[PDB]
Amino acid sequence: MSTTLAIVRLDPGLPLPSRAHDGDAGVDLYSAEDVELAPGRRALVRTGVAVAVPFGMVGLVHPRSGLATRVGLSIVNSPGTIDAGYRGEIKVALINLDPAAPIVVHRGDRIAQLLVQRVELVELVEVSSFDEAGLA
Amino acid sequence: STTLAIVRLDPGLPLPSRAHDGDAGVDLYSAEDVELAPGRRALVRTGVAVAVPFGMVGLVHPRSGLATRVGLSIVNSPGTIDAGYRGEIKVALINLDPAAPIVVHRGDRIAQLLVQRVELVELVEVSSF
Amino acid sequence: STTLAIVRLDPGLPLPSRAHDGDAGVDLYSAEDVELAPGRRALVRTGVAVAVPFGMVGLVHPRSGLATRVGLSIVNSPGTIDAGYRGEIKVALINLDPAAPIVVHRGDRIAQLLVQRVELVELVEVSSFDE
Ligand SMILES: O=c1ccn([C@H]2C[C@H](O)[C@@H](COP(=O)(O)O)O2)c(=O)[nH]1
Ligand SMILES: O=c1ccn([C@H]2C[C@H](O)[C@@H](COP(=O)(O)O)O2)c(=O)[nH]1
Ligand SMILES: O=c1ccn([C@H]2C[C@H](O)[C@@H](COP(=O)(O)O)O2)c(=O)[nH]1
Ligand SMILES: [Mg+2]
Ligand SMILES: [Mg+2]
Ligand SMILES: [Mg+2]
Repeated sequence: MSTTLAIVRLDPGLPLPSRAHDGDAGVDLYSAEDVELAPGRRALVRTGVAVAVPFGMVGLVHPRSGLATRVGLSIVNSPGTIDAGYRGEIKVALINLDPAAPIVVHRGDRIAQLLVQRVELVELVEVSSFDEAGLA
Repeated sequence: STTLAIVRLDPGLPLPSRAHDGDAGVDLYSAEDVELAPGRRALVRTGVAVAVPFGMVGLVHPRSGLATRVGLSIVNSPGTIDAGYRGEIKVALINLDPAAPIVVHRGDRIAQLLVQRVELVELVEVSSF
Repeated sequence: STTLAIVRLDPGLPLPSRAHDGDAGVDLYSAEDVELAPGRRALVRTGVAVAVPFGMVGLVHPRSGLATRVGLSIVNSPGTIDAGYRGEIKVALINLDPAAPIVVHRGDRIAQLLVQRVELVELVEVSSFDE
């Protein structure tokens, strides 16, 4: 039993991200733009949404496993980390890892998936050494 | 104390195991021999299928030794295994080295599998932040 | 509300810190000056070691700004830091740009460290799944 995730469609022309099956970890995010990535090239692509990740959680942006195999699409900073206080637009750093074939992304194509998990907001405690702290 | 049910689709590989008690992952083996030229990728079978419980997610992470040593990565890292998936775990291996091919043989440890809780949030559209 | 024991192996770097209260990671610093030629990688010392609690995992993620602006990535992203690991955290940086080098300085923020719970699942072999 979870909470909600407040989401804004900055681009009202794209579908609302949704969970394709009940247990699926992620919701698909769409591209708000048309872009062509030549081999080895990247772009920062707008998804047309902003979210409010709850305090104590994190949003995580993962690549889609299909396009990964089929054409080599990946995310430079995978997993992209969406902090709880971030209210800006989610943008995805796509990259074409194929050596030869460009990748054409159309507005409205699914380009990544977004997960939400709890994160432990640890307090760091400096210790002189693991030995002196009893942590061998 | 959670159990992960697992099928050895390939009975000739060892069962994945957790090498030390608190290690986050269990290592997955390759069921095949593959050779990756610089910059090339392959979808490699592990020989196993799993049953990620509802409320959880399976995560396929690259191994650090091979990453540094030969440039071995995973295109879709972290590879996401949904609770509903009962097919074979396949690893989208890639050679990020510019010049040296990567050899993988059957039986090699090619990735690690983590299981975590996931928050199955209900998206609610709102006007603005 | 967890704590994380950390050692500064390199005493001349700032202790990692959490920039804003709910931010998922603490940024890790390079202990070294390296130039990464296009497509090339390097194992970069961060100057710290940690004791990830039992039942948890430390995760090393790339920084998003550097990822776009220059193509800096991490080959084993997300880097997996096991609870029993007491060595130095090292980051496997890789310049995924086709043409421009990346200069990394000592003191630059080069990755972030998240700590999450992990399910230390007991693998149990079955003949088949229930259909
Ligand atoms: O490293 C991986 C990642 C995913 N999958 C399988 C399991 C997922 O539930 C399904 C994902 O398909 P997508 O909807 O992301 O394309 O594929 C794998 O075998 N290995
Ligand atoms: O895939 C990503 C990753 C991050 N960010 C946004 C949200 C983060 O909370 C913020 C700052 O990123 P960093 O400087 O921490 O890496 O950028 C994205 O839009 N997409
Ligand atoms: O980014 C990383 C990833 C791993 N390690 C260390 C810690 C791990 O516990 C150990 C084992 O590596 P793996 O094969 O589990 O990834 O290497 C690092 O210093 N940095
Ligand atoms: Mg999916
Ligand atoms: Mg290990
Ligand atoms: Mg940050």
